[PDB]
Amino acid sequence: EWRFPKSTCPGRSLQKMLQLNPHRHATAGSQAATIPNREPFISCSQDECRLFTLDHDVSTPGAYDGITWEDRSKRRRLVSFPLGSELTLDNMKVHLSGWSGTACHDGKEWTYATVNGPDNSAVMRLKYGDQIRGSFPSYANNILRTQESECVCIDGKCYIIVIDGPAGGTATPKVLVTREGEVTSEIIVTGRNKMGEECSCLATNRTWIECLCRDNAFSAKRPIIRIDTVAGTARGYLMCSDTYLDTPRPADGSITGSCETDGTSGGGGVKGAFALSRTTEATTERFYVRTVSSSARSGAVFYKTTDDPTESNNPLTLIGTAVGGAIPMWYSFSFEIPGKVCDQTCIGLEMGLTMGHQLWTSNSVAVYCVIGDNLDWDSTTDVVPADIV
Amino acid sequence: EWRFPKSTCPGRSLQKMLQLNPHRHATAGSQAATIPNREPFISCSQDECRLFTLDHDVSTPGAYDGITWEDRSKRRRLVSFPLGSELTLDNMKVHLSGWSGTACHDGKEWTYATVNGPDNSAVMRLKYGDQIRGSFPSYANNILRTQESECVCIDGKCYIIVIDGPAGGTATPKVLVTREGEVTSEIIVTGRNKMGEECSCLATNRTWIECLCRDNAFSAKRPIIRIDTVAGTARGYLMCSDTYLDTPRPADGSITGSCETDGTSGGGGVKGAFALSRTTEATTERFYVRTVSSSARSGAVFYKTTDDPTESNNPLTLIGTAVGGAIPMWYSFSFEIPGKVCDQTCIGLEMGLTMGHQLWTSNSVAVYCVIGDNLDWDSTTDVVPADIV
Amino acid sequence: EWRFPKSTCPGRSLQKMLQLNPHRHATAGSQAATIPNREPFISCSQDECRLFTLDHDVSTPGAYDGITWEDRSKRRRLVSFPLGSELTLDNMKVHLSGWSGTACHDGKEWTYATVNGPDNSAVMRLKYGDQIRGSFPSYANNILRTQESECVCIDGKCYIIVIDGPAGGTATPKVLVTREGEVTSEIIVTGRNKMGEECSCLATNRTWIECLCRDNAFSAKRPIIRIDTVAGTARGYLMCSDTYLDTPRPADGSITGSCETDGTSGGGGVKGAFALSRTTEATTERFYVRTVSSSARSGAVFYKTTDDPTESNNPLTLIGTAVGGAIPMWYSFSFEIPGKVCDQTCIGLEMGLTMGHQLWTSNSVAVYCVIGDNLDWDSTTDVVPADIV
Amino acid sequence: EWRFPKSTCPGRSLQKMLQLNPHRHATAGSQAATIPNREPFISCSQDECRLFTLDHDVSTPGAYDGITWEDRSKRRRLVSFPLGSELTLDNMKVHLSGWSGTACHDGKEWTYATVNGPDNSAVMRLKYGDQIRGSFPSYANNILRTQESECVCIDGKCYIIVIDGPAGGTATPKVLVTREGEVTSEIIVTGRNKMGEECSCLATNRTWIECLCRDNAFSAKRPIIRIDTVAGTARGYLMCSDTYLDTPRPADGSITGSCETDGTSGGGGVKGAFALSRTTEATTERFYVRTVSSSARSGAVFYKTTDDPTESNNPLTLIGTAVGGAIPMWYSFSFEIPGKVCDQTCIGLEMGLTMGHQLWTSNSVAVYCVIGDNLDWDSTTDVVPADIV
Ligand SMILES: CCC(CC)O[C@@H]1C=C(C(=O)O)C[C@H](N)[C@H]1NC(C)=O
Ligand SMILES: CCC(CC)O[C@@H]1C=C(C(=O)O)C[C@H](N)[C@H]1NC(C)=O
Ligand SMILES: CCC(CC)O[C@@H]1C=C(C(=O)O)C[C@H](N)[C@H]1NC(C)=O
Ligand SMILES: CCC(CC)O[C@@H]1C=C(C(=O)O)C[C@H](N)[C@H]1NC(C)=O
Ligand SMILES: *[C@@H]1O[C@H](CO)[C@@H](O)[C@H](O)[C@H]1NC(C)=O
Ligand SMILES: *[C@@H]1O[C@H](CO)[C@@H](O)[C@H](O)[C@H]1NC(C)=O
Ligand SMILES: *[C@@H]1O[C@H](CO)[C@@H](O)[C@H](O)[C@H]1NC(C)=O
Ligand SMILES: *[C@@H]1O[C@H](CO)[C@@H](O)[C@H](O)[C@H]1NC(C)=O
Ligand SMILES: [Ca+2]
Ligand SMILES: [Ca+2]
Ligand SMILES: [Ca+2]
Ligand SMILES: [Ca+2]
Repeated sequence: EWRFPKSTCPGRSLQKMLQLNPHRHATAGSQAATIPNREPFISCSQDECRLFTLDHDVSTPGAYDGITWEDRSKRRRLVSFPLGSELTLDNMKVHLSGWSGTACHDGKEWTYATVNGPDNSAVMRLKYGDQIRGSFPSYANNILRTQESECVCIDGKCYIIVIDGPAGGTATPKVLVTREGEVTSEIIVTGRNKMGEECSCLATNRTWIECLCRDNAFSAKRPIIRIDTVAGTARGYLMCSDTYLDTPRPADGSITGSCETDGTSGGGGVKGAFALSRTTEATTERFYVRTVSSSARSGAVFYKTTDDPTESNNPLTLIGTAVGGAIPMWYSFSFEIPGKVCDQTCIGLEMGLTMGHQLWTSNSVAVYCVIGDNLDWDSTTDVVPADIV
Repeated sequence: EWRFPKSTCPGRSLQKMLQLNPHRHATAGSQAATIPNREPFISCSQDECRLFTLDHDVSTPGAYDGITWEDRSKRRRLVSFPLGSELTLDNMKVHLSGWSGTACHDGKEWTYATVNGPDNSAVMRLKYGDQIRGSFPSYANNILRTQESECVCIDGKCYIIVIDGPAGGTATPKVLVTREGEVTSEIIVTGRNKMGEECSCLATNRTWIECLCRDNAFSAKRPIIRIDTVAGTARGYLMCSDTYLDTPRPADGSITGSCETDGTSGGGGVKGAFALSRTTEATTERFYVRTVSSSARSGAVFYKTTDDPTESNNPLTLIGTAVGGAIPMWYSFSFEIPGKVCDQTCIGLEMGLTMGHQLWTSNSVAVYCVIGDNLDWDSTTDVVPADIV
Repeated sequence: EWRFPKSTCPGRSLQKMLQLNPHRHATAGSQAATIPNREPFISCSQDECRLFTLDHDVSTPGAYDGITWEDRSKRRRLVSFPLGSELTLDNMKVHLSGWSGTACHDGKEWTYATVNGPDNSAVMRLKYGDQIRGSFPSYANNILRTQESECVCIDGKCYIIVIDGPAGGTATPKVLVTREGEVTSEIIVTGRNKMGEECSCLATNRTWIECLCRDNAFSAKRPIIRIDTVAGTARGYLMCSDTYLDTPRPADGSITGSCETDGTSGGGGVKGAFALSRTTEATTERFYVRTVSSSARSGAVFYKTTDDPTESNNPLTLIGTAVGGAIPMWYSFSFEIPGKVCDQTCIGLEMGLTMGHQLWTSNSVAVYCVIGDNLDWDSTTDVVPADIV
Repeated sequence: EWRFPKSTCPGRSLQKMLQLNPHRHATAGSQAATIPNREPFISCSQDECRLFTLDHDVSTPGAYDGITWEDRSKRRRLVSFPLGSELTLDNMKVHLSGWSGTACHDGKEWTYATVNGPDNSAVMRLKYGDQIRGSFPSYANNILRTQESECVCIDGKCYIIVIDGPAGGTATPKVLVTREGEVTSEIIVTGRNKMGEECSCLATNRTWIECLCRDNAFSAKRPIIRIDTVAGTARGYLMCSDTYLDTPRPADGSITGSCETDGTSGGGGVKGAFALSRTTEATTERFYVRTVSSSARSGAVFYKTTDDPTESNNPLTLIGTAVGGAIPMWYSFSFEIPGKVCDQTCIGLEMGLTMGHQLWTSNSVAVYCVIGDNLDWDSTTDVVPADIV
């Protein structure tokens, strides 16, 4: 029946699965209608995986594709592609209009959710199968917004992180609990709860969820939100490791104070991601990514730890460079592939492609999953935005 | 087994689902074969929803796409796309040749119906699955024609509204009752029955249907046809609300007389639509659309009422503007999404795109469904027909 | 289990289903890779219908599409499209290389068959599902060739007409009996058996098949082959009606002599087709097509009769003009749509498109099926080959 | 449940199934995004066959397609197409990044495997369904690499040949045994085991596998590896026939010595293939291919034998020329089509297309299967690389 977390498939590192690179096909002479997009992620049912992303109602090449830098507009939609299909117009499936997205399969049907509307009164609508079953209005009237990666479903209920409020100040996230797309309750995030953008969430065992988020205002440490789905409680933490995962960030270990001390810098940030190994009882290893550069969104480096990330300031253990530091690397996202015998968690990388400020913007997506003992290879795009017609 | 009406999913307003906008991809440099079309609608089975429309045997860009303003020709066909697939040549599925269309799923198979033939002796053919099972010839020999939106199936029988006769005078609609596509009986529409074009029909409870139509000759009030599927009877009414829903129309409340008084103006019109909330026993709320302009097909405004629309002259209650008044808005259509637990009704909007009189003509389709408490956002196309190559 | 003939759905005429016209999309500015083809036909399983045709390993527009006039080459393949999908490169499915084709579904799997090889030693291969299960070599070493329309399967065995020998002289057809694609026996055609090209075959009741063929050497009357699948016998006849169905042909009734008298002319011909109404016991009405012109492949006119076509010289009864005489019309083909309650037979029309002798050549396909009481409308292409780029 | 080898369908020769030729559609004026590729092969489940190949993250025509000569890069991926779909961007499905590939279906799910990484530390990852279940690191740190044709699954375990080491010297192959994509054991290849590139493997009966490989360093005779899946043993042999199957090669029979004598030449080679007839007990006939030219990769000639190829020096028996000697012919690959009643083995031919050294490179694929009594026809491409835009 319902999807629930299983022990994960054996693995001790991150190794490459595949890469999608639609705009390799958008050069002079090419014959493809490619889909420029941002905020991609992957979510899976037991039958298939899908690449979800937020489009701009346009293909590249084409006259209208100059709007693809925009965050929010009446053009953007949550769309998806079977995982492994390239991102072309005929392969695209439109789910919901809107400009911030999430999706997750509960074992029976897809829940899709986007936020639509003006900045001061946006509305999240949740589609379950083909019907809009849920609606959740803005509570702080300042850009209601959600994860830009998959939500998590356990035992017929799905858990979605939303936030509303100033991106440069205190903004309190909430956990929405859904059943067939209907919002049946809201869980208050206690503890360290003054920020939490764009959370990447994974089950840590049979009944708990852990989310790795972005503090866009206060800290280069990433917020962590843990959800107890049985008690229906959630608590916020600050990631304690000296290996700070956000971008921009100061030098490792240089934030003086306790785990939950913000640090002097902290403005700005980027969506981050993790993967894990777990039994039905507990998570046994975590895998993290951050940029190569401490100031710019470039490169991707993988790390791992067996420590509890909310309590230990120990540096993370280096796995290696997944994307060279000369290569733009923007968002990363967590996702899980469910299996009949074991589950597998993965990290996806938004390798950004752009012609510059307020010009054409899209990406290539590279996927790494928990398997093996060492990193196998780094990824490139070999797309020069100047060559895109 | 058979499809039948269930109580609807909770909702008190109309909120956006998605939008399809194929000709965003028909600009200079684009690589897409887009399908120009008119009279679109949506119909759903328990397995999927589909966007149906009447094409012109041509894609845009292309040399032959200048015929897309035409109402009737030997080129047009009823075609469809999985809902959410963009309207491109490879995504298209052709069902029947013809120039007026309807379709509906009875729980087992699709019934598709079009009218084909010359104006003075056209024939409706009804396809059930892959076979043509039904045929219904013109009875007034003056452009036999049908709904341009989905028909309604209850307990294995489907109900289709057809009309035949002068578009500028008295033309009597008929209800066709079909079983596996075969026309097994005709129901005479009694009462106010001298007009009734392009009806949008929804079940109002377990056994009754209500259709909101266009009086192209006599009144700015919309005809309403109610069908009792158990008794096998149908009766025509005139919508009584001071908030007249057709275009063109006089000022609200200015038609002097009883509910069924036509009014002085009334020539012309546009296909209209409604949505509803219902139990198994009764409809509890209705949602309506009309243009912003009282004279031109521009804009879309949503309204609601808990009154019986055939008896109450009360103004409808404003929900808000779904399409700004500067934006062409032509047909709207009702449709229903069936669910395992509850059904959901929706309104689709044909946002018209054209280069002018007897020039290239098509649309973008925006979908709003019954959910939530307030309208979330208005829709735009951001397509300039001059940019279409 | 196995497919078998049922009584047909009620109908007394031929009315249009749909039309496919891929090269409407092959004009200046268009964005489609259309598939030029010849010898199209349709065959259906209980799950779907498919348009089969013989391609040339090329799309239009394109530099290599000038070979599309050729009958036989190492380029041609039997390919197919879901019925209603337009004939584009991405929608195409390749089944077998070869230059003469047939296919038919037995209730469990598709049998596909083509002839491949040089003119003097060609080989029919039969594919059952995904495997090549059958092989049948040339027996007269002079262009082994088959129906260019669907074969017929009854009770797990399929029946395929092949011929081999001079196209301008005596060439004896054979009936191949297949089981899971393996040729398990050959049935000798007795009686009037000196010709029989490109047969269109339909079941006439639960256990018999009737094929309407082309005599390319001797007569403007069409050969008819009847197969008794229980006895495993087949006999050839000459169609006796004064309404001669081949092209070219003399004036109606002008062939002096008995039913099987050839007549003075008879050289050349075109593939023809019929449809029918039947019970489980007997065929009750037949529907026929021929060109408008008695000398050129132009136009299509439908006729009907309740007489036995092998014995009665009565003229056929006019139904009407399906394709105007100014419009090229080449092959026609019979096919059957199986249903859960009743079966339906249809005629497809190859509306030919060409730039001239040994230049680009393809078609549009129009489908008419047995339903209703009168012909609804004629078909056009509105494709000017000069406009194809 | 699990896939296992059945007796093969009756057949005594090789006859053509079909051909895929995507770059016929990559000429001036064409509208297709074709996928240039190398190292193609086919593998089948009981539900469908698929054409697998290694792409270059690019379509033709397009600015980036000049890298398609490369063996190994961060661009290449194992991709596939339903067998019979042409090789276009929208039809493509990406499975794994990497630059050497294999795949095989065990009756329940696909196992896909590629090697990814730098030459000195590459890693094979094995994907089972949607999850990466297996990982196998380089053991000789010199281009770990695999078959470039399908692996073989028997009774829930799959068998994959890998090799690692110098391509111009001794390199020891290993048999990987997988279960749901996890590498559960390695089988040591005993006997003549100093080489064995790019093996084409088929079951020879219910429990044994035979692989025909390429010795790139020592001999124009092809290595043969036999696997006993019950004992879990594998042994290497040298093909003994005077009809040497590799390219380049000396004159037939001119290698003096025993079966396992290398011969004086032997440097270089090409992937080869075979097909067979078998019962559940034993293989009864084998079918082989080699080039027409003894020095260049051109043409394809089929042969057959009933001798044991590891012990008999008898010349093989000529079947005939499948690809003329003037036509480039590069890799060939074995594959099997499973059936409900019988299995069928086939040979695929990579008919190479290239603009020259370190320029655009791809292919057409022709398929021949075991059926009939004589070769039916040879294959051509009719693609001139100079015409590709
Ligand atoms: C609105 C604040 C939010 C901070 C997490 O901005 C995000 C930053 C983005 C970024 O830093 O690249 C892109 C996101 N599209 C944007 N989200 C929305 C809903 O606009
Ligand atoms: C024929 C009268 C009918 C009035 C409802 O005209 C409709 C008006 C149209 C319109 O007002 O835009 C477009 C419809 N395509 C047309 N229907 C047909 C069958 O031609
Ligand atoms: C070979 C004789 C046969 C007469 C029925 O020619 C057919 C005539 C054709 C025609 O008259 O248009 C086209 C067919 N493609 C051709 N068949 C083959 C196999 O070449
Ligand atoms: C690396 C040695 C191997 C010899 C079998 O080279 C192969 C030769 C090739 C060839 O001879 O055409 C092409 C293969 N793409 C290549 N394989 C890899 C993994 O690069
Ligand atoms: C999951 O982990 C949480 C946190 O440690 C723990 O409280 C809970 O009991 C665990 N659940 C199970 C089923 O072991
Ligand atoms: C549906 O509504 C009609 C009209 O009010 C009513 O007559 C009928 O009884 C209702 N049906 C059911 C099943 O309640
Ligand atoms: C079908 O028709 C043939 C020819 O008239 C006849 O001999 C046969 O008995 C019929 N079959 C059945 C099942 O009635
Ligand atoms: C398959 O062949 C091998 C080699 O000859 C033989 O040892 C084995 O017994 C055979 N298997 C079966 C099931 O006959
Ligand atoms: Ca930060
Ligand atoms: Ca009116
Ligand atoms: Ca003739
Ligand atoms: Ca060699």
